[PDB]
Amino acid sequence: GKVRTKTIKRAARKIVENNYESLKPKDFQNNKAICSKRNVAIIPSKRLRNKVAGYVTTLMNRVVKGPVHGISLRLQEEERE
RNA sequence: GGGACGGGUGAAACAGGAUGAUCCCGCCGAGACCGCCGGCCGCGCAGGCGCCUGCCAAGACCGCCUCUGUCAAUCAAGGGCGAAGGCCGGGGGCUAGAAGGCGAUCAGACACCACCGUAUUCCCGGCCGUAAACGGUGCCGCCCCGCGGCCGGCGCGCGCGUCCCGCCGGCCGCCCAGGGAAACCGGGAGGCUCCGGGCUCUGGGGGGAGUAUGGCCGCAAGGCUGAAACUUGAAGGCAUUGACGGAGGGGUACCACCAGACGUGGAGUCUGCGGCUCAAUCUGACCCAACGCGCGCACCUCACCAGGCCCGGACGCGCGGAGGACCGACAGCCGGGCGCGCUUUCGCGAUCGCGCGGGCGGUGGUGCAUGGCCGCUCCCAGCCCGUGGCGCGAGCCGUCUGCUCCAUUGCGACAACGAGCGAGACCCCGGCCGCGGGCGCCGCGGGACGGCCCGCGCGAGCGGGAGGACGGCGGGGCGAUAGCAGGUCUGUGAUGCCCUCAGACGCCCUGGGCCGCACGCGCGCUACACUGGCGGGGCCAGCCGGCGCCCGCGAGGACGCGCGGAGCCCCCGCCGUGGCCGGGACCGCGGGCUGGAACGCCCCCGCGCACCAGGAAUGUCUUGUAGGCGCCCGCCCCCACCGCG
Ligand SMILES: [Mg+2]
Ligand SMILES: [Mg+2]
Ligand SMILES: [Mg+2]
Ligand SMILES: [Mg+2]
Repeated sequence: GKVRTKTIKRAARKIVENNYESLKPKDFQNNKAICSKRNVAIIPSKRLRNKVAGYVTTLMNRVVKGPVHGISLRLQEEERE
């Protein structure tokens, strides 16, 4: 469906800014594998994992198109001048 | 002139029309009225004031080195003005329109809507003297934050615009202090319990009652003034939370609608519900949220009706007792029956008898004394905490008048910040693939996420196309806070208080009843036929699952072993629109099963009821769904038109 509860959004944001290097803007498989990785997160279920991965994909392609509020993605380097 | 309707309403009907209406144009008559400009403009003591032209008197404001010199403020009595309606006497007569009449609507409608229409509405002369006559705020006078608009007059400045800087006067808006019960006022409702500028009027809980009785005024209608007895415990103001609205604005759902489908209410019958009857026909529940529901009533179950055995009276005190407490029996009757009772005489042995206290038990009452479990509100999306802030306070913000979502699901803001429950997540089932194991298909995992493309949208997210087993909440379970005088004391070693307790409401036996039938209605079943009924044959399921041989038309039965699945449908024939071979209620002979016991259930021959698709009224439903077809379990000695599947 389209139910993106608070948990999904908050978690996706949190795991994104700490892993911009290990993710990509449109893949669902590599994002899914990263979320399955234990060093970054612990998803007690499967469907939760898939939903989180999908929201991450949307979030990251939104970023690449342009900056997103609430994400401290190290962009200070481009704007520190 | 022209030729058929016109008027009026939500829709219509009364009045008008070939004697020419409605409609077009032109002329004539009379009487009202003064439009758009028209306003947080203005004038006036208030009531009130809007055509052109002319006349008469008046008024506030500003400007001033004009005059006088306290001449002032407020007021019983008294005087004058005073909307609309109304009255007297005269004029006038077009619009509207009290009264009246008539058509509709309604149960009624003498009212609201339609049409006709008198007084009145207009002018002169004169009475009346009331209005939510309201700023619901008396008049004179002083001080007082800030910003702004409009009107009239005067002055200053310049770059000369009907510019900007001021003064007086008036009409308005917002507002800091302060005030207040608050709404709110702030050009005071401020400067007041820190409670004294001057004058006048009014009020003292609610009704009775602005009534009675007097007086004055008035043609009248009526106005001014104005009690008591008696009665009563609240009546009122401003504000808060809910509920409600024939209020507005946004959303949503086949227990709502649109489009359609299948039905019920029509008959016969099964079952439950009220009424009648009876010895009894035991009782709970009555809109959704009672009525095949409280899991199949010949005995039990079982409570109710007519009759009878037993004590299974625990445990304590007093007395008595083996020189014999209590308990059983042949014959022969009475008795439904039994040593139940009776005419008698044999037994047994303290396991006790009687009285006084005290127990046990009871489908006995109260569900309006309770627990627990369910139902409903709710096929809902809502509910709250800590710190802080606003209010004397009940309370409010957080917890949203924007955009999305099935969803208080989210985005984005905000005297709020930060959390939590519910929702989702979660659990079971199914569909595709892999590994392993394997008497019998069953254990562990992968897979789908609004992920890709295109359009939009800041964003959350919306529409289309793909590829894919499956595409956007696939079917179920769980189920928030708060609550109902909802149901259950007849589910229980769950229970408070009552009532019964040795002719028992305890327990056990024999019968009867819960099923009786002039009547009203609730869930279902069978049919009304040819898109069919009968006869013969062929053939496939799943929750899951037991069979051979021999008798008998069959239903069933005697023996003996472990083995195993249907209706619709399809093919060939008969019948031929006839209440007929559709339908199978009712009744008359007969054969069997369960059981201690048929009133119960199966089979065979004959008889062959209502019924031609069902009035006012009403229910359910979106894919393997409706509908049609059958098959298993539950309760159960026998039996399913019911219920779960
Ligand atoms: Mg008048
Ligand atoms: Mg007054
Ligand atoms: Mg005082
Ligand atoms: Mg009084």
